[PDB]
Amino acid sequence: MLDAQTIATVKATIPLLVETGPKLTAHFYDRMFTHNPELKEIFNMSNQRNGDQREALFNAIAAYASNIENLPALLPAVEKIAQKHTSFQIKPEQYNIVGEHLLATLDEMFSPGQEVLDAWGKAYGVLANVFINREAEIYNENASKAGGWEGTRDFRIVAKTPRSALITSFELEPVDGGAVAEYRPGQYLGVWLKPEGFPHQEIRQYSLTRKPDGKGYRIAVKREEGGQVSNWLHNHANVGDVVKLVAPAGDFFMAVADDTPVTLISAGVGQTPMLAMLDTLAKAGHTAQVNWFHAAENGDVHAFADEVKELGQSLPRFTAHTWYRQPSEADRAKGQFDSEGLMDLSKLEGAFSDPTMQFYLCGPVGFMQFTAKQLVDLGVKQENIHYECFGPHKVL
Amino acid sequence: MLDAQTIATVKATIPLLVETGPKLTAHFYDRMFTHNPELKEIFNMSNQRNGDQREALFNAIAAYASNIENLPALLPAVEKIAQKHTSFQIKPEQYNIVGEHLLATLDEMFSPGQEVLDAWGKAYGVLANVFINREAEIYNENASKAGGWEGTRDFRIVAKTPRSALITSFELEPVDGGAVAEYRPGQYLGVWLKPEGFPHQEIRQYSLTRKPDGKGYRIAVKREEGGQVSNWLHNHANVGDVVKLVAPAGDFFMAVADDTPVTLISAGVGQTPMLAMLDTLAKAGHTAQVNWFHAAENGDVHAFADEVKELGQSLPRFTAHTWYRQPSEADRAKGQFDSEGLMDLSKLEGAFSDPTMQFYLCGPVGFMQFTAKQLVDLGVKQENIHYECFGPHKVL
Amino acid sequence: MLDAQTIATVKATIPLLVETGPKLTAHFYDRMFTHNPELKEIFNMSNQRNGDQREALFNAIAAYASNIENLPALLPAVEKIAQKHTSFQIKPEQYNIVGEHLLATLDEMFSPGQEVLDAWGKAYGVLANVFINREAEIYNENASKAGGWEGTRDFRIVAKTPRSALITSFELEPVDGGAVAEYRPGQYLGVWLKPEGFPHQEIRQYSLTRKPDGKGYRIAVKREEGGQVSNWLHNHANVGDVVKLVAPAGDFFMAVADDTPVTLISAGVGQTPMLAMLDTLAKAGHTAQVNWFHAAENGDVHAFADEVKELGQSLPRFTAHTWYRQPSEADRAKGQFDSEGLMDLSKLEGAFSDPTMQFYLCGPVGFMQFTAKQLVDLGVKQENIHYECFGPHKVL
Amino acid sequence: MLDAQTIATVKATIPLLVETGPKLTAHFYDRMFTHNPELKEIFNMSNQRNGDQREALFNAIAAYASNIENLPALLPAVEKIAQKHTSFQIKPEQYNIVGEHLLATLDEMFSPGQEVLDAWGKAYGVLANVFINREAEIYNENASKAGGWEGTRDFRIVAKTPRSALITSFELEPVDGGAVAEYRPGQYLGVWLKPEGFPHQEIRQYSLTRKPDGKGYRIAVKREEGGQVSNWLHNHANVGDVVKLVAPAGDFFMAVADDTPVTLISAGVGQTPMLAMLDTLAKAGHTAQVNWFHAAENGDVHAFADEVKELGQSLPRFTAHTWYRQPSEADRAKGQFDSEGLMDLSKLEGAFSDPTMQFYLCGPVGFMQFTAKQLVDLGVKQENIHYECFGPHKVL
Ligand SMILES: Cc1cc2nc3c(=O)[nH]c(=O)nc-3n(C[C@H](O)[C@H](O)[C@H](O)COP(=O)(O)OP(=O)(O)OC[C@H]3O[C@@H](n4cnc5c(N)ncnc54)[C@H](O)[C@@H]3O)c2cc1C
Ligand SMILES: Cc1cc2nc3c(=O)[nH]c(=O)nc-3n(C[C@H](O)[C@H](O)[C@H](O)COP(=O)(O)OP(=O)(O)OC[C@H]3O[C@@H](n4cnc5c(N)ncnc54)[C@H](O)[C@@H]3O)c2cc1C
Ligand SMILES: Cc1cc2nc3c(=O)[nH]c(=O)nc-3n(C[C@H](O)[C@H](O)[C@H](O)COP(=O)(O)OP(=O)(O)OC[C@H]3O[C@@H](n4cnc5c(N)ncnc54)[C@H](O)[C@@H]3O)c2cc1C
Ligand SMILES: Cc1cc2nc3c(=O)[nH]c(=O)nc-3n(C[C@H](O)[C@H](O)[C@H](O)COP(=O)(O)OP(=O)(O)OC[C@H]3O[C@@H](n4cnc5c(N)ncnc54)[C@H](O)[C@@H]3O)c2cc1C
Ligand code: HEM
Ligand code: HEM
Ligand code: HEM
Ligand code: HEM
Ligand SMILES: [Cl-]
Ligand SMILES: [Cl-]
Ligand SMILES: [Cl-]
Ligand SMILES: [Cl-]
Ligand code: NA
Ligand code: NA
Ligand code: NA
Ligand code: NA
Ligand code: NA
Ligand code: NA
Ligand code: NA
Ligand code: NA
Repeated sequence: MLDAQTIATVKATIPLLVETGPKLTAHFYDRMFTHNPELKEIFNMSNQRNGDQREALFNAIAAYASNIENLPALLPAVEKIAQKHTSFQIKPEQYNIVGEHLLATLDEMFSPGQEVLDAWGKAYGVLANVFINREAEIYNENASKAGGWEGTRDFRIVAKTPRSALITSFELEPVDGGAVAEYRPGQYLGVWLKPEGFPHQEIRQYSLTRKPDGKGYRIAVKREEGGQVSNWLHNHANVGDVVKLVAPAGDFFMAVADDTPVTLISAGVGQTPMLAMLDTLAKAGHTAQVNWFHAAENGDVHAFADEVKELGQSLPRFTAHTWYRQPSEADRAKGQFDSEGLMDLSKLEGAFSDPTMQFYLCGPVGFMQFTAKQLVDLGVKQENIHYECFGPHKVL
Repeated sequence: MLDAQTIATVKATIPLLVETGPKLTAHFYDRMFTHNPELKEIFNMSNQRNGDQREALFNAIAAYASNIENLPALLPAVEKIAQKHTSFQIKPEQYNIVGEHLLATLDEMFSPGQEVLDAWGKAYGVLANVFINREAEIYNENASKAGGWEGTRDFRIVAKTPRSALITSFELEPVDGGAVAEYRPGQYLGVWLKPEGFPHQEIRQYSLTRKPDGKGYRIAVKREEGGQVSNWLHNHANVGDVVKLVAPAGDFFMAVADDTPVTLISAGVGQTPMLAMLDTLAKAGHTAQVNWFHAAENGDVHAFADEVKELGQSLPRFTAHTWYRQPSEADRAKGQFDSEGLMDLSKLEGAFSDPTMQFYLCGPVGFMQFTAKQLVDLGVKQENIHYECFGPHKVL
Repeated sequence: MLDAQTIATVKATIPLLVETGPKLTAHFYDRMFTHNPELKEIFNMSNQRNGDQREALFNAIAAYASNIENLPALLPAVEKIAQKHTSFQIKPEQYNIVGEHLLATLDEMFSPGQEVLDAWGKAYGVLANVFINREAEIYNENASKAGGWEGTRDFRIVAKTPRSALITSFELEPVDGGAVAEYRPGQYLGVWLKPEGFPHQEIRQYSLTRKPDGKGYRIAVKREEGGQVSNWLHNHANVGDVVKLVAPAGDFFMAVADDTPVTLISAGVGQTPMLAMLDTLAKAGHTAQVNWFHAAENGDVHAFADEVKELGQSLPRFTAHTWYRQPSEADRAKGQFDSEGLMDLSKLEGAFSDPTMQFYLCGPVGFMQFTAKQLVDLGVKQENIHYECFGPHKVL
Repeated sequence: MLDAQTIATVKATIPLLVETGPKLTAHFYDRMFTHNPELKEIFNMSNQRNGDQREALFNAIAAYASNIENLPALLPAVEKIAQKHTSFQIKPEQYNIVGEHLLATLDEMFSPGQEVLDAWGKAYGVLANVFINREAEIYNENASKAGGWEGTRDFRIVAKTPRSALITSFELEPVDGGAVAEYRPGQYLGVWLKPEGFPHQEIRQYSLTRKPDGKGYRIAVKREEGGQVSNWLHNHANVGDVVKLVAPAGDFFMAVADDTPVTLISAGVGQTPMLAMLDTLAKAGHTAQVNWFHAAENGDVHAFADEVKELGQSLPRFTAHTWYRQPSEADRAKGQFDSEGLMDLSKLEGAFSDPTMQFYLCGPVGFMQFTAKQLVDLGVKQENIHYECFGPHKVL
């Protein structure tokens, strides 16, 4: 329960915080990992990372803690982060650790006196309690469902299938032979790994690709050049190996009625949540129009085109359109794509004059901003457009 | 995004608001129902009501709106109310209505000038947006699940079974013949009714009594003397009739692992969420100890004793104890109960020395406060005790 | 020439700016590209981008403009950005455009009144003049050198060589047959492209890979999956095609004497500036120790190993060590690498006990922070470590 | 990172500083040279000096340090001084020395109390860091270039040529037989000398007179009556002697395209940077008009007229005009000059109606202000006029 002065003391120190931007963050993470190295088992330590997740975390604490009074407007961003933390199994003790390093860094870098450090300790504390409370609800929801569980659960890789030159799907089934939790199409799983070559345990989020069946899950991974986890899954993981999973979480999912037209836009592996959504619509006999717009680099790298076809065939009103950005000669001779180049919806055969249509988007940031702006230029309201990033959360 | 002055203007008017307590509330509801009578189809209009739900709603708006800065601490209460609103299908337009009547009442009763009314309009608005945002997430979650739906759905009563002289269970199956949403044991359904004798549509919350099966639901209702909906369900509703349901919601549910000992305490019809919890544990082969402590007035009114027996028999470590507060002569000659009188856990054979045991409670307020205080007097931590009221939310 | 009040007016609006973080930025870029679409020919419009460059630009303007009094400490960051702008040919007119959109966005989003907007206009103006002045000096330096030029110059691709499965080098020679500017090993070129499939003109920075020779340049590009410019250069560009270049710029370069031991650390294509540095040392007969530590994923993707060998052979004191993170069976049978796994300098044969040794680093952010922290853990002072990012600038 | 009070404390002491003008400066230099005599090896100690360089240095520290907030506007003057310091090899330790003597003088002269001295120490420090940072970049740039070096390098005088009765050129080649750095026409060299008759080491700046060739440099010195270094170079220095040089620096240079008309104005030895510019244009085949306007006292003292002729002959559009201020009888009989008297451009045959023409000027201050004002009176914009002083920097 903060008061005006504490709140003004924190906001008064914000201008001092933004001009030290990167230095500050580095000092904070260098102090964290030195005294609390065990956190290296939760943060990404791959030499291939770019440092965005770290930067976003710290900036959010600074921006959220200083405007804790206006928390109301921050709740949608808090929900998105809380869902993600749940996959990384963030706990209340870790908030204490991050709090000690934040205040110690502020002191070490500025020596602001006790009043300032106390204020920041109170504002951070309130913010940390907001996340701890919501994350406790989600952990509880996940363990209460049928087939749900607390923490990490062991799952055997029961099938490894190459769906293209870059994507391979992995079927997973609990080692305990029991039921697995249900989820909302568009959500993801937390995959914890630490084969013997890993110097640290790595955790990655992979979307669920089909309708829930209470038996197992199916994820599809793209092999990223130099990527630690995707290359291990593609070159070393084998059917028979066991990995640990954290229940399904995520604030991006499809919620429509039977008469709600839906459009699923995606580029490359960003089609994984869309597959779960398409499978769900097909198995439900969705009666309204369903569109599947996808862009792949070429036919070599394009995955799941056969599954998408059989699923749309089962729907009453379904339309699919694929764009190959750089079709090979063989691709042109097979004609397995509709248009070449970027996804130009504006040139499709017929627009979506249905105000009730809902659009889901998932690809790289430039792709989603280019494709979401085409939609509003066509008249689509922003509240009907939904999207998800496979990296830190962005906005357009 | 409020500022210090607006916030101080609202808090400065709070002392003026608490001394007008009941008058104020009456003027607000009298103005609401006069200009917006359609809300009579959502609020309880039964002549048997006591007016607590109205009183709590208004007091919460006054207390929450004036301490909107400290919203963080209010989130657990906001979640409980948001889950309940979801059954009543509260919408954003209705928040506008409640806001117009709140400010109009303040003006009509005090003529505070525009500054005060503007402040209250801004604080209320922020509070209304918090509920609208969380309730929009829940509506989305409910429509995204398999078998889930938006709004109201028609369900046929496929079975009416008398389980005691006061309780009758009703099995319900979608009229559309499709799958129904899953839920977390301990949650409830929103039952919308308006047979031809009702002057208004009434909405009641009934707990789900068994493990989810994706096909239908089973609720158990106690006939309350003079109660509008329970007497219609007991004396007029018939197998074949159709009622409307709103997806399962609720913040009170069981979330345990397989090795988490659980204790289910209940009095009378308060055993309904416990049945869903016991059925869930039994079907999961729960290995840790499971206790079923129940209190009924007598054998005539005691329901589900046979089901509870067969379910516990299927568990490895199960212990049941029943207390009849006023056993009849016939009850004593049948010996279908363990102890007579109030639920005195302190005299049971063996306490719960397991610090990891979780306790769920559900009965009238006096029963739950008497039984929860026995547990902490025995050493049980408060965070291991969970409970739910079948009326406005209370605290002990 | 600002005064205390203007400066305090801008800093007082900073807390309002950080809590609108992403929204604000989006509104600013959406307004820019709508009214000044021609800027799409300068910013990256690839659908493969992640939006970091945009985010960093806007955040820097907010953080720099509000602490313009402390510009002194910002000059090293200003130099790094000014060098980069020079490749994109940023001009004073464009600063006017960015200024109009910044103030219009502030007004549109907050309606702060004229005083606030005037303050921000004055602080931004001072900041824009700092960049315009330094960038004018650099443009002048580039056009004054021998073989130097203003703007863009046409260069023919005279040689296309595949150096590995992912990297291909391109030799470039002026179409005018004249001399080309010299540069400082570690610097880069600005490559402007717009073949016929591009919807917009794209500009990318590629490091110079050899010692300057006043005749032409040689860049080495890694094919990024889905990357617009690298895939065009690898799959469509041909010897004979003409691209436009902007003189060499960059604040990251090697500056050592003949007796200064040097260590060149790099991962993958990050070895491009190191090649220019190694070629320079070899042609100068560097007498002090020169180390070449490189990490590649495997032998298929490892490029320039033969060139590095012949160059080190020409040096008196040279030591090379290569780490393959995921050696293939064929790689192990050829033995063309020293160690497998991550670059663990701590396990090399002998440390760098030379306090005068200078270290240059270039790879992904995680790689450079992991490798730079190993060096200071070994005792290397931070001022002896130098590095460069192929994406926005980071810090560890 | 200064604050309002420190900044106001320094500005409040400025009126006290300007009324002590010369006394103050003398006390500061007398205290410097007493405690830090080694600085006599860097400052000019010739008995022929007039004391302007000292006066300007001290006044700049007072004026810059007190308006450190408005540093932005001072950057062009900071660059000019930083380039010059680089020839004198100024270092960070020396800034500490100048700082100790500045504050000690303030105390000794006024006894202002600690608050004032602390403020001045903080403002000076910020200013000293600005110069140290830029000078570190320049030292790095100079050592990174090909043929570049750190510090001082030995160069043998390989040729001594008398070009007139007052000017003699000296060719210099590294004693190490290696390549020498390139430079921008108009820049200068730092020549360190201390033959055996010198009581102190003297450092002078001499412009480079030809296009860079990576082999050696050629400077042309005017014998100043009583001048220490110019008389040693003219009367005692011999081919074979070795002097020390500091890499080329300077902010005054020519930066034009091939179609940029250029005008080179100069009086006497001020033609040295112009020769480097003319040689550069001639070797590049400059296609636009090139003018060479020069004024010498007479034919005896006029140097390089033959070189300028052969160079202009090699250009397509070249026009030369020479003015002898006091032609001798022999000069008039030879007709080796165009007009007699001062350089009156206004009476030339045809003006420069080309708005894109760039003008470079170099002679004494009166000559440059007289000649630059003629140009703007003719319509030439000020930003197209460039000039350099062979003494402290002035302005007209
Ligand atoms: C909610 C969510 C859902 C996801 N669902 C899936 C899914 O269904 N399938 C799937 O394959 N992945 C999915 N991802 C992404 C995935 O979790 C990881 O990024 C991935 O597995 C990285 O693995 P790693 O082991 O290769 O590499 P790391 O070592 O972390 O490497 C990351 C790699 O990405 C590369 N990269 C390419 N473009 C970018 C870019 N724009 N920014 C940053 N790095 C870039 C790097 O070069 C590097 O190889 C999801 C991510 C999120 C946040
Ligand atoms: C989360 C939740 C879950 C519930 N689950 C169930 C369930 O599984 N089964 C079930 O039978 N009911 C359950 N209820 C209660 C139920 O929703 C209603 O109170 C009930 O159906 C009232 O119905 P009505 O039609 O009889 O009467 P109304 O006309 O609203 O009458 C309410 C009646 O309750 C009587 N009453 C008795 N004690 C009290 C008291 N202490 N305070 C107020 N009124 C009292 C009144 O005398 C009156 O007859 C739940 C309520 C909540 C909030
Ligand atoms: C100073 C400087 C010097 C450079 N020198 C070279 C050089 O010598 N050689 C060279 O090959 N490149 C160099 N680069 C990088 C290069 O300029 C570009 O990033 C590149 O050409 C991108 O080209 P594009 O056409 O493929 O793709 P865009 O469409 O812009 O695609 C960028 C791509 O990078 C991928 N990516 C992988 N990892 C990441 C990550 N961590 N963050 C963001 N995107 C990621 C994306 O998946 C995507 O394919 C340099 C960059 C800088 C700033
Ligand atoms: C950027 C720059 C570039 C230069 N390039 C050249 C060049 O290419 N060629 C060249 O010959 N010199 C050049 N000079 C000038 C030169 O560096 C020195 O002033 C010179 O060598 C002085 O040398 P010194 O040994 O004679 O005398 P000092 O003992 O320092 O004597 C200076 C002398 O100048 C005389 N003098 C004449 N007019 C003035 C005046 N108006 N103000 C002050 N003293 C005056 C004095 O009478 C005295 O003899 C340059 C100076 C600068 C700052
Ligand atoms: C109140 C404080 C916190 C806030 C405001 C916060 C905010 C964030 C944000 C903004 C992100 C990026 C979200 C995105 O991907 O969309 C993030 C990621 C993450 N957070 Fe939190 N966070 C906080 C506390 C914590 C704590 C205590 C830990 C525990 C050690 C933690 C660990 C993580 C991890 C591991 C990631 C993923 C980054 C990775 O992949 O390397 N966070 N957080
Ligand atoms: C921001 C404002 C609101 C707050 C703080 C609020 C608070 C509450 C509270 C405290 C309760 C009792 C919860 C309990 O049973 O545990 C409640 C019940 C209820 N609320 Fe809300 N409420 C708000 C707005 C609304 C709106 C706009 C409507 C729509 C007309 C509404 C309709 C109801 C109904 C119907 C009930 C059940 C009462 C009954 O059964 O008669 N509420 N609310
Ligand atoms: C005073 C204002 C400005 C500041 C503080 C600023 C700052 C920055 C920063 C921090 C970056 C990232 C640097 C990194 O890669 O290390 C950047 C990139 C860039 N800036 Fe500036 N900038 C400013 C004005 C401008 C203007 C007027 C334009 C012209 C339209 C511009 C165009 C760019 C471009 C094109 C990039 C590269 C991003 C890309 O690749 O898409 N900047 N700037
Ligand atoms: C932050 C402080 C400084 C400022 C503002 C400054 C300013 C100046 C100025 C205005 C000039 C004349 C430039 C002209 O010829 O156009 C100059 C010359 C010079 N400065 Fe600096 N200076 C500073 C610190 C230093 C230091 C620490 C030294 C080292 C002992 C130094 C040594 C010199 C020398 C040797 C000259 C040439 C004078 C001569 O030929 O005798 N300066 N400086
Ligand atoms: Cl990261
Ligand atoms: Cl009521
Ligand atoms: Cl970007
Ligand atoms: Cl002097
Ligand atoms: Na890790
Ligand atoms: Na694909
Ligand atoms: Na009603
Ligand atoms: Na009962
Ligand atoms: Na572009
Ligand atoms: Na490589
Ligand atoms: Na001297
Ligand atoms: Na002359």
